[PDB]
This record gives sequence, structure tokens and C-alpha cells, in this order.
Amino acid sequence: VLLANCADEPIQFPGAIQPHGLLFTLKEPELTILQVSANVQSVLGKVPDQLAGQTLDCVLGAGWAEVIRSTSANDSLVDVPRLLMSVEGVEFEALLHRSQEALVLELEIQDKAAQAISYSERTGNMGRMLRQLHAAADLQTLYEVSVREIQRMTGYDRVLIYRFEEEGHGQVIAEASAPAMELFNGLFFPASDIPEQARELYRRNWLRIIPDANYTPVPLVPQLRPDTQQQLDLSFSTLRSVSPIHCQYMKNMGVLSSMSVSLIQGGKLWGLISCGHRTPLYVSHELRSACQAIGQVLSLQISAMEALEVSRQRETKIQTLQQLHQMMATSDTDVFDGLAQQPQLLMDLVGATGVAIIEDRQTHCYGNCPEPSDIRALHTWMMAGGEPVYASHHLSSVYPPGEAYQTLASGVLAMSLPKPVDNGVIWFRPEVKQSVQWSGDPNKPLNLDRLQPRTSFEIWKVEMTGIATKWSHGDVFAANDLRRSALENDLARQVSKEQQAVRARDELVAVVSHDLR
Amino acid sequence: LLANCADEPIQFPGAIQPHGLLFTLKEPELTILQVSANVQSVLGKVPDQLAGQTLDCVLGAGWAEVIRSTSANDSLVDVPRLLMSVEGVEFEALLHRSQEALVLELEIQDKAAQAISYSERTGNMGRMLRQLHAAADLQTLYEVSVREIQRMTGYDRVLIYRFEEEGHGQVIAEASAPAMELFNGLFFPASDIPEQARELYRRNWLRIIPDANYTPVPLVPQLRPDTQQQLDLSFSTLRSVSPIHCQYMKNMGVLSSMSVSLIQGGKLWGLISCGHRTPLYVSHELRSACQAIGQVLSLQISAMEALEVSRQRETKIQTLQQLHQMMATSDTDVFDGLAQQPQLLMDLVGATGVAIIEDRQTHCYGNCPEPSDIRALHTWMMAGGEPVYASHHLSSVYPPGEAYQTLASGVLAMSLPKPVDNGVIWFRPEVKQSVQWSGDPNKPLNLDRLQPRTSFEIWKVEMTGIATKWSHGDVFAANDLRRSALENDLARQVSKEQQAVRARDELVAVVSHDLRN
Ligand SMILES: *C/C=C1/C(=C/c2[nH]c(/C=C3[NH+]=C(/C=C4\NC(=O)C(C=C)=C4C)C(C)=C\3CCC(=O)O)c(CCC(=O)O)c2C)NC(=O)[C@H]1C
Ligand SMILES: *C/C=C1/C(=C/c2[nH]c(/C=C3[NH+]=C(/C=C4\NC(=O)C(C=C)=C4C)C(C)=C\3CCC(=O)O)c(CCC(=O)O)c2C)NC(=O)[C@H]1C
Repeated sequence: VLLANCADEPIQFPGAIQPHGLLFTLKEPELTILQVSANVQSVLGKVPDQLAGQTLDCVLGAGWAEVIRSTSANDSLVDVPRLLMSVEGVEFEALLHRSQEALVLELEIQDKAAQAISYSERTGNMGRMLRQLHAAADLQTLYEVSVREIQRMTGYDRVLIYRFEEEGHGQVIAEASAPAMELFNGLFFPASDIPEQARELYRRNWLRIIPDANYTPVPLVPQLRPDTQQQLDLSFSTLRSVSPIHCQYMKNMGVLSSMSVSLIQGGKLWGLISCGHRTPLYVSHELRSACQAIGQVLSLQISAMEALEVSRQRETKIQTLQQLHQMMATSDTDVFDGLAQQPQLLMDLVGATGVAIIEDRQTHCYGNCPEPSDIRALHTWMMAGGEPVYASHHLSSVYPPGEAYQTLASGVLAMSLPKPVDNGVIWFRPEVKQSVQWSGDPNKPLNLDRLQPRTSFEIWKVEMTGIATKWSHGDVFAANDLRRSALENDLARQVSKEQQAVRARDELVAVVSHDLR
Repeated sequence: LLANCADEPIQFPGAIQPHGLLFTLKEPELTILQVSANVQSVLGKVPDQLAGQTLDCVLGAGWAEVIRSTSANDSLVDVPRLLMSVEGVEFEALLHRSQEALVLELEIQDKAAQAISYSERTGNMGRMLRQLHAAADLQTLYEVSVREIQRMTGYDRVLIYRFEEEGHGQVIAEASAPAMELFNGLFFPASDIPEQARELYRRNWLRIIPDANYTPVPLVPQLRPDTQQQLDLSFSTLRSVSPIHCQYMKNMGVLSSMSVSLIQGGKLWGLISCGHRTPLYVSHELRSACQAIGQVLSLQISAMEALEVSRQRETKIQTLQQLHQMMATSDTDVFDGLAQQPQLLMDLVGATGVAIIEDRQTHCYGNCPEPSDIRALHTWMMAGGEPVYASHHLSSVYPPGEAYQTLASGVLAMSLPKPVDNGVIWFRPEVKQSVQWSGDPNKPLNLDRLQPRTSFEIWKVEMTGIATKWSHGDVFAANDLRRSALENDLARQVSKEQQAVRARDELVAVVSHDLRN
């Protein structure tokens, strides 16, 4: 309840924009201003209250307004080129999109430092960087070169690859930090850092930048758009004010600038390319788009190399799978009995230290095996789910009665044939004591007060018990292939046995005729 | 005589193209082992006297020292740009190793090449990657890719030539200059790119031929004074091409070529071919950028192929599930219950004929061939041993399939892994397709030494006996139907066997009763 309040704020409708830019939501045909950020009282010296129901020619000039009108006319606003303007002597980069039948235009203010930065030198290493990405033979080298290039172009002190887990919390796997700067490599972070609302927003918007954490938000006047009397939806607006709790969180970490690129794999937020600077500094949108493209290439290569690793595991298990299939096919006994004829091969097929083969009230145990009654209770629990195969690296997390034998069997890989007879094969992996590193208190994710982010950011050890070694993709693949081979061989055996009985029946028909003479 | 097209030793031409200089040297002291004869015109050095001499004699002390530092203890896979001004003519240096020797190639940069800069032509690189990831169609992907490649290279014609299984390839993307012949959709004979060329290009992913009228400049000494063999210019961009290919390019009307190998899983998926009506040289930086574009193209092709396969999977999931529910609650034979609704089985794969074989009864629905012919086909199909089979041209692999090619030209067969003869076959009728070929398919070359064909006109070839291609979703549906049939059949045979061996034992008891009398 109170924890769930972390995921209830309407971040999509903040009503304010960051001071590093200007916002203009306008009517499409005549480019009449619907709302304008209050920052125009300082920038360009225009009163935002009178700038209602007025064309862009009043403030932005005739030529630039005509250029914007030409660009936005009969265009999907997905391939708009660069737009740099000098408006009363201050330069803006213009980005255009549409929220609800209205044209939202953001002018990112380019400072002198941004002007000094050029797109040529920082993207000079583009082709070689992609060559390095394709030439990397390890995931760690991939991460290293990616964060190295991203730090090279951005210039930020710390760059992190923060991969999300299923439950919401994430882990940092790549780190590139400046000297005399705190390291977060390998640290886990609570799921409360990025709420569900933030993940949902970032699944669509793949680029966020916060140049400063001490900024005072500049409200949008009029607050309600005079078209539907609602709040402007700044979901895809780079000029969106962030929640003050996040600003306090960044201040507590000690960083004053952030820049994150969403990594998307199959429409899901796989991770974030987080960045951190000890001092405020702004990054131009062109460099942000280049970093976004680097992130998309990174996601593509991650998927490619994950498939490559899965295929490598399949290849290294093909020989053992073939040997086991040949042993099962030419056993003339029950399928699981012939499988159990060679226990060591079955063990090394999955790399587990315990094997339990169940066949209709007989259980055979090899290696480190629990009490047979406990395994029977577990198996009768496992068939309730109905899944053909099951892999669990933490049985006690999902199976409450698994705490008694967590020292012997903390990882369970089970596969069963689709027949009424209770049969199956279970592989048990023992618990490994792992001291998971967390950034702060795992049992106190949030300082409950308005919510306040935790000040402490030190590394905490958590000796997580009852968790065994992760089952690899090749492991479950081998389990499924063994299940498929058992399915095929068992079907062959039953059809042949019926045929032999049928042939014996035909032989018996010959015998009955012989028994009649 | 046709096979002579794939016998020339292209890897050892003994000559280099005149647009550059080659230096193969011993690694430690950078002493020249052999040098191309082109040095008689460029830099004005006699190639005969340039034996057993350090690079300092011709290339200068500073440039020799930089090359020595770069090549020392380096894999030559991340070498930065190397531009030198040697007696007033500019060279770009590339370094690699063929056989325990350092091969260094100086590509000559003309004034036109010097004027061209890597910045402007690659300014839209990040936008190009954004367009690649944002494209929702394969045709859009190809279009934007060839558009960018034509933009940087400036060549008149750009083609995406995808290879087929048999060796011949087809052009799927075309970007041609005005008043220039179009090859969109045209098939090309496999003799255009022999097996040797494909094998060489599987390793070297970048080839450029600026001119077709060039006279090769021989390498002196021809044999290295280390192993008395020919230098292996496999990864050398300065390699002379076969004169037959030069004549082929002249016959096509192009005088410049530039190809990037597309690699998918270690296989030559296709080539990004290019064509210019006049000689023109492309700098190595733009070639490397095009290579990176090609690798990204291959990655996105694989990604979108997986996406299309998954879309087909989703659209067939409902039909597969409905058939599974109908099959599970039939209490009859598995294929009989499947055949209870023939139209649904037909629309599962989109075929016009269904043949279900169950123990000497064959049931035909829709456009079905002669039952004897289908039985012969089925007994031929089990010989291969594949669990599933898809063929879009049965007469190509089944000689007796020509009689019914009008009715069944596409066969999708799936059988259970049991000795008992059972199975499901889907038949697709022949569609008359006029395949377009560039020239004579039966006469690739005008045999007179092999000579490339002069004619490059579009030829219609009415290929009969070919049905519609079976999609990836089609074979996916076949395998899932096979899996569901496997599970249900195993359940049914296990149940019948449970209540079957009892009768056999009873018969034995009956026999025992009939024996004790
Ligand atoms: C219960 C509420 C909390 C809260 C909410 C919150 N946080 C964000 C934004 C972000 N938080 C991030 C977390 C990290 N930054 C890092 O550097 C690391 C690791 C080293 C982590 C785990 C990130 C990356 C974001 C996105 C913004 C960015 O930094 O680029 C939001 C979203 C706000 C918005 O988008 O307007 C919200 C609502 N965070 C907490 O920690 C608690 C107090
Ligand atoms: C029997 C011998 C033949 C011969 C041999 C041959 N051809 C090449 C090189 C290439 N041929 C290519 C074919 C095409 N170019 C196009 O523009 C199109 C389509 C519009 C096609 C099908 C290509 C792309 C190459 C690679 C070179 C390039 O253009 O970049 C070789 C290889 C030579 C070498 O690498 O040294 C050889 C041995 N070609 C024939 O047509 C017959 C006569």
C-alpha cells in the first residue's frame, strides 16, 4: 500500500518543463499557440499569458515559422532533419511531435559549450566502433567497448549498463567511472528506484536527459490546453520535468547530471544505459540520438550473441544427447530404466549433482539425493502445474516445504512424459552460498517519511541462502531434447509392443487353428 | 568444361590493381620481401633492387617507424587511419599478415578522393541507423539502405543480390540512375559468381574494382624467398581480378564495381553490389562505412525474419490450439479426429489438398492426387527419415511427380515416429510462374577460354511444376501439429497397452488351460 505509493504519481503529466529549453504546444493548421512554457519571460522576453491563440510569427519570426510549417505539413514527423535557429541571438534545436491532434515543439537551448562540441570528431570513431562491436567475441568486451565509446562522445564520468530482472530490480553489469569516483559494478538496486510508471514511460520514450538536479521547474501556462481542458501529455517530450524525488535521489547519489537510453528487446525494457556527472552539463540532442542508435545496435548485438551462446550450448550438448538417445533406443527395457542404466552420463548432461528417476512407485536416486518421500511430495506438486519441463534455481522461494532439504537440493530441473503413469526425471543442484551486493539496505528500499530517497549508498552483503546455480539455456534445451527423445522412443516402444502382441495374436490365431487340428 | 569456371586460383593472381602499391615485408626489421612493379612509375623506384632492404629506403624513416610501431604486437584488427604523403602523392595504408609476413597496401588517393571527406557523407550515419531500426518492412529496409549507400558512394546502380540454396541469386533491391538498365527482380545464373569467389568472399567482406580496363602490374619477385610459393592475397584489397570478370563487367556496361558481403550465421546471404558507368575510386573509409552498414543490414534482416516467423506463429496459434482441443476429446484415432474437420486442417496450412494415411486407409479431401501415387510418395518420403518435410517443387526431387504436378506441386508431409505407417500430407497446386532471368539460363557463357555472355536482356522462363512457397509459419504449424499428435498418441497407446497385455496374458492362461486338458 504505502510502498505502492511509489508507483502512483502521474509522471506523464508534470505540468512543467526543465529550464534548459522551451516548449510550444500549438494548433496544427495555422500554428496558433495553445500553450507555452513560462520560460519565455526570461528567454526572448515575451509574456506567456498574452501568447495564447497567436501564430508563431509573433515570437519565432516569419521565416522560421514558415520553415516549421513546411516541415510539419503532410509529414509523419519521424524523419525530421536538424533544425537550428538563432532567435533573438540565442540558439535552439527544434524537435517536433504530436500528442493529441496538436503540434508539440521543443527548442533545446544550445550553450557555448554545446556550440564548441562538434558532431564530426565525437562521431569520427563511428565505423571502427561498430567494427569493434561486431569483432567482440565476449559479452564483457561488448559492454566495455560500448560504454567506452559512449563515455568518449558524452564525456560523462560514470556509465552503467543496468539490466532489469523479472521482479523489477536490476543489476549493473558494465561500469566506466572517472578517477576518485564511487564504483557500482556488480551492485544490485531495489525495484523502488525505477517504479512501474517510469518503466512504462521509458518503454516508449528511449531517451532521457537531466542536465541539472538543482533546477526549479518552470510551469506551463495556461496549465490546461484550450482544446480538451486537460493536461498536456509530455510522454515523448525531451523537455519534461522529472519527479522531485528522483532529483533528490540523484543528489543523494552525488551526481548532478543524468542521461539514459532505453534498451529494447522484443518490445520490453531490457535495460538502461545510465550516465552520471559530478557537475551539471548539457548534451546536445544530436549526440543523444547518436547514443540512442548505439543503444539499438547494442540491443541487436546482445540478442544475436545470446542466440549464439544458446546455439553453442546446444552444440556442446548434442554429442551427449545423441549418446543418450542411442542408449535409450537399444535398451529393450523401460525408457527411464535404460536412461538410468548409465547415471553419470545423465548427470553430466545437465551438470547436476543429483539424479532422481521416478517410475510408478519406484524411485532411483544417484548422487546427492534428498529423502525419497520429500522428492515424491515435490514431484506430485510439480505435475500440478502441467508444464512439460520446469527449471527452478530457488525451490524454497516457490515451494515452502523445500526449506528442509535446501542444503541438498536447492535447484530442480524436472521433465515428465505425458502419460497417466507417474514418471519423470529430476535433476538436483545443491545450494551455493552467494553474498549478493546491494546498493543500500535491501530490507529498507525507501526512507518512509512525502517519500524521501535513501541517503546511504554503501555496498551491503546479503548471504542469500537456498539458491542454487542458474540453469543455463543449454540446460533447459538438453532437458527438452531428452524429453522429446523419450517421447519418440516411448511411442515407438508402445506401438512395437502392441505390434508384437498383435503379431503374437496372429501367431496365436495360427496356434488356435493348430490347437483345433 | 563448365566446372572450369570454378578452378582458377584467384587467391594467387600474382598481380595487383594499378590503383595502389603493395609491400610484403619481414616483420622484425621491416625488410622488403617483395614489392609490386608499380613502383617504377609511383615514387620512381626500381622494384628489382628493392630486395632485402628496409622500408626506410623508400618510405622514409618516420613512416617506417610508425608502421613498425603499429604492426608490433598487434592483431591488425583495430588499426586507426594511416595517411601518408610520399614524394607528394597521398597513400592510405592498410596492414595485415598472410604467412608470417607483414603485407602493407598503399591505396593511392587522387585529388578527387582527397576532396571527398568522411564527415559530410557519414553525417547522417546515426539517422541512417535510426531509419534502419524504425523501418517496419523489409522493402523499406532495403530501400533506405541502398539509398544511403548510393548517397555516400555516388555510384549509379546499387543492388541487393541475395543468394539462393542452389547457388544462383536474385536481386531484390534496386537503385539505378536515370537512363540505366534495371535489374530489379532478375535472376542470375550461378556461373556469374563461382564457388571459389563465394568462398573467398565469405572471409573478405569488401571488394572494389575502380576500373575494368586496367592492366595488372605483376609482383616481382613472384615467389617469396621464404617458402618458394605464391603470396596469398586473400585479404588484400589490392588484388587483381580475373580477366573474365573484367570482360563480364564490360559486357554489362559498368566500369566500376563495389561489393560488400552480407553474412548471416557464417553464410554468404547476399552481396551489396554496385555499378558505375565511368571509372571512379572510393576511399577505404567509405568502404568500411558501407561494410558496417552491411553488417547492420544483416542483423536487422535476421531480426525481422524472426519477427515475421513469430507473427506467423501468433496467427497460427489459435488454429493449432483449436485443433488440439478437438483432437484431445475425440476418443478415436489421432488423425481420424484431426480429419473430422477437414476444412480447418486445410486452412491451417493454406493448402488445397489433404491426404491422411491411417493403416492402409487413405482419406483424400479437396484437390487430391491418385491414391496409389500418394502412397508411393509417402513410402518414398519415409526413406529420408526427416520428421517433417516441405517441398515447393516435388518433380525436381521426385521423378514420378510429373504426372500429377498440375494437382500437387507442393508437398508438406509429417509423420509420427512409429513403425506403423501413418501420416498427414498437404498438397498445394502448381502456379505458373514466369521467372525472369538476365540472359540465357541454359547458356551462361558463349563457349569459344571462358567468355562472359554478351546478352543482358530480360528472358521469361515459364517454370512449371512449382507451387507456392511454404512459409516458416507453415512448417511451424506442421511441427506443432506433430508434437500435439505425439502427445495425444502417446496417451492413447499407453492406455491401450495398459488394457492390452492383459488379453495376451489371458490368452496364455487360455493356452495353459487348453494344454492341461
Ligand atoms: C518511490 C520513488 C522513488 C523513485 C522514483 C523515480 N525514479 C525515476 C527515475 C530514474 N531512477 C533511476 C535509477 C537509477 N539511476 C542510476 O544511476 C542507477 C544506478 C546506478 C539507478 C538504479 C533511473 C535511471 C531513472 C531514469 C532517469 C535517469 O536517471 O535517466 C522516476 C522517473 C521520473 C521521470 O522520468 O520523470 C521516478 C518516478 N526513485 C527512487 O529511488 C524512489 C525514491
Ligand atoms: C565462369 C566464370 C565467370 C565469372 C567469374 C568470376 N566473377 C567474379 C566476380 C563477380 N561477379 C559478380 C556478379 C555480378 N555483378 C553484378 O553486378 C551482378 C548483378 C547485377 C552480378 C550477378 C560479382 C558481384 C563479382 C564480385 C566482384 C564485384 O563486382 O565486386 C569472380 C571473382 C574475381 C575476383 O574476385 O578476383 C570470378 C572468378 N563470371 C561470369 O559471369 C563467368 C563468365
